Amino acid sequence: MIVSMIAALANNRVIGLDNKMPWHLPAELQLFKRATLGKPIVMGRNTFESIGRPLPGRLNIVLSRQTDYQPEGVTVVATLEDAVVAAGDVEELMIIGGATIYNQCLAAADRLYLTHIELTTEGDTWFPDYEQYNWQEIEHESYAADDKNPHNYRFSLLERV
Ligand SMILES: NC(=O)C1=CN([C@@H]2O[C@H](COP(=O)(O)OP(=O)(O)OC[C@H]3O[C@@H](n4cnc5c(N)ncnc54)[C@H](OP(=O)(O)O)[C@@H]3O)[C@@H](O)[C@H]2O)C=CC1
Ligand SMILES: CN(Cc1cnc2nc(N)nc(N)c2n1)c1ccc(C(=O)N[C@@H](CCC(=O)O)C(=O)O)cc1
Repeated sequence: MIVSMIAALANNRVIGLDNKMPWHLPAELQLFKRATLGKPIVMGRNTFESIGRPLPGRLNIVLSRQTDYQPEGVTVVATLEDAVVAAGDVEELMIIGGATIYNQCLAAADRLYLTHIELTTEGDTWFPDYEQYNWQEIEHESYAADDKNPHNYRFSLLERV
């Protein structure tokens, strides 16, 4: 099983503000969907609340230590190890956030699916400093701003070296 993390970063690795993402960029969610459909997705409790529903076409695994926390349509696990057990023998597990989960799983990640957005915005959550490790890019895509998406963004799939 490949352990992958997927995130969208504005400048200075900002990923979140006030439990939402501080930009309007609907097409980027389509990128997220293409990259995660058919795979188990593992997330922290705040990220689940931010999404607001189980996502279709994916096994939704949510981390919480709250013993009575049990949203419909997701599997709640109390440890990372248990998340990995729920994911089963699949090709690739996708960690979809948020900061605390990214922090705990970075050292173990085989791939990062990063979208970089050309935007300086204030944050209260940041992606980890992945650049402390070595990576090679194995896929990439560029997306210039258009009438529905006001910022340039690009995709980079990194593999740990
Ligand atoms: N730009 C992007 O790509 C993304 C941005 N985001 C943003 O990230 C932010 C959310 O990140 P953050 O606040 O760090 O929260 P998370 O989504 O990482 O949720 C953290 C919660 O998960 C639970 N938890 C964490 N680690 C463990 C563990 N090892 N075992 C069991 N439970 C655990 C705890 O919940 P409990 O207290 O219930 O135990 C904890 O408070 C939001 O602003 C969101 O919009 C999120 C995803 C993608
Ligand atoms: C807040 N959030 C988390 C989120 C958003 N963008 C990301 N973007 C990247 N690149 N990586 C992430 N981990 C990521 N996570 C959300 C919110 C909504 C939907 C959502 O409704 N997505 C639909 C597609 C969009 C839609 O249905 O309107 C899907 O099927 O994946 C997903 C993630």
